[PDB]
Amino acid sequence: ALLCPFPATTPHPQAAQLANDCLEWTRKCGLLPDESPRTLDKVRSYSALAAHCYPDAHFERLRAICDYYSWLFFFDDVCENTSLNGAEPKVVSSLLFDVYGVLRGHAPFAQALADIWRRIGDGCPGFWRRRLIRHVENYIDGCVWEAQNRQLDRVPSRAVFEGMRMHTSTMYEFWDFIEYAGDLFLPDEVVEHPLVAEVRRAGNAIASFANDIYSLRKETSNRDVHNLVVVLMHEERIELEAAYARAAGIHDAQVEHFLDLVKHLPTFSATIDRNLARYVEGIRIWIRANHDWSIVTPRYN
Amino acid sequence: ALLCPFPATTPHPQAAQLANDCLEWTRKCGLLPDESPRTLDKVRSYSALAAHCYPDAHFERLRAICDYYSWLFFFDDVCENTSLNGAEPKVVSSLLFDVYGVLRGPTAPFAQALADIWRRIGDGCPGFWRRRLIRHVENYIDGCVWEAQNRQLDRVPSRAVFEGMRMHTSTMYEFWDFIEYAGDLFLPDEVVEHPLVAEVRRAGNAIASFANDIYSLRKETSNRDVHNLVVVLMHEERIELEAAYARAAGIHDAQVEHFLDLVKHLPTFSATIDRNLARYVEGIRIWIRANHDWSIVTPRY
Ligand SMILES: [Mg+2]
Ligand SMILES: [Mg+2]
Ligand SMILES: [Mg+2]
Ligand SMILES: [Mg+2]
Ligand SMILES: [Mg+2]
Ligand SMILES: [Mg+2]
Repeated sequence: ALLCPFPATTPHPQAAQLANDCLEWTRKCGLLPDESPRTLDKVRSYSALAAHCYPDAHFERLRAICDYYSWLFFFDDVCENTSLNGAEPKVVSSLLFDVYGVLRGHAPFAQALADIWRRIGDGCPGFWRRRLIRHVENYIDGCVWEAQNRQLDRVPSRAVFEGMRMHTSTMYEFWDFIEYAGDLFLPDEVVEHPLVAEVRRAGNAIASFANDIYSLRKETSNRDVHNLVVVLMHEERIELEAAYARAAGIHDAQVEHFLDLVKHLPTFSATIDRNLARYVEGIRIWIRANHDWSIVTPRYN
Repeated sequence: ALLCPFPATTPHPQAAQLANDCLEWTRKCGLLPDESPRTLDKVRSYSALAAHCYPDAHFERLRAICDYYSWLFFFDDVCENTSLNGAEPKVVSSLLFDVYGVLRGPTAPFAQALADIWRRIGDGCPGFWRRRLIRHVENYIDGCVWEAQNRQLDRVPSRAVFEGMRMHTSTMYEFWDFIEYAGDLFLPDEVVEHPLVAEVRRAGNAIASFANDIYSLRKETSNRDVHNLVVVLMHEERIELEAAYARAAGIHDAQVEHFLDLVKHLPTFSATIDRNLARYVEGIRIWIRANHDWSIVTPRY
């Protein structure tokens, strides 16, 4: 039902082993809420997503990303539930900063994140580490804002939600990981160039709004409001199906916008231009992978 | 210092009478905190800004816009002081929604004065434009409640989150809306929401807002406020003030160059719409230069 003009890509050749190793790591780190087939299948699903998003990565880099996918799904759920079940924003803030603090210098999640970070950190330069950390700090701010909305029993206005969703989605982190997974790093002058930044935002919006459309049933069952469809219903005073259609239109316009923008990328140098082209291709791969996965993942379905 | 590539324009020829009339309206409505000459000169200065920002508007439209400039300065200051002096976000939210609720109809000096402005503006605009303005007001309210959140939590927001929220707290999207009202030429939703046009609107918002942060830093820090690009840079990048001014100027200048490029590739819609879009973009240019010339000399900063 959504515009997805990007072709599918063969997943990483070691996808099966990746899922097995990742599941064992999540268990050993104590991150599984239970050992039901539903829970284990979800972890296997996240690992399938990772293997389709970064199909050309060296195995051990993909393994670290894969661990982060599962770690983040679980910890974001913990932080969401903390807020949904009535915690003050200060408590949500303390939880996030306490766990993510290991990126600069605590229950199951701090130690497990430190383990991921030790492996990723060894394969990346400082300027990229600061870039990822900033995107994490952006996400934390976005999550504390969500917690404030819940404390105030508020549905955010659409323009503000769409902006903040770019942070809560963590997709900027997963663009960062395109560089890590390919071992091809872009200088700040490139990713911060306003045209490239708008490409990154558009791809974020495509993936995040697709997630919203497909994750709507789960989030509404959870009494959560941070979903483009719910936000559209409240702002425009429309019913669910009409809001789905508006959300799809917004998604599709971002797709068209992305495709236009990437035809007019700024130029820097033969080497940087080639790395930027691989980075943008990585975003295209991620978008299609996310699209196909969202339709079938048991997390939403 | 800051890049301003947009030539200046003569102000509205009735600028002097406009300032006199606006001051008398501001006094009659009871919005003046006191009758000192520096308070009165602030109103005169904001009316001078209005007369430079919409120099071709019919006088009665410019007059309503002018009353809103001064109304907004005073009321935004009341909301800032409410939060700076310890109010919980819910109190800030209630103050804002109670006063701005009159944009939807009759429901305090500020609410009555806003209703008077809105009665006049509404008589000269279609419904879709009124909803657009009201939505941008609601975005700004969300932005202000978020600032109150940060102050309650003693948080300096990370830069990317601040820059996105600053687009709403600046109210510049409302003043782009007023370009349509001032010229009595209204763009359909499909045009202003087109992602390329939206990015033009955002870039212009950033140019004006980040210039305002740079020039309005000395007074915002004497107010114990952190919602300023320069301060946000110091905390995020761990740099000293002059370095942060330099970074902020570079970010401003990159948005300017981005804007200059984007407006050469506007989408086409129809004969009349394209003509009106060209006037709208030119209005943003006029506004940006008018704001630049005024910010350097205004008593407010
Ligand atoms: Mg979430
Ligand atoms: Mg979630
Ligand atoms: Mg979701
Ligand atoms: Mg303000
Ligand atoms: Mg202010
Ligand atoms: Mg300011």
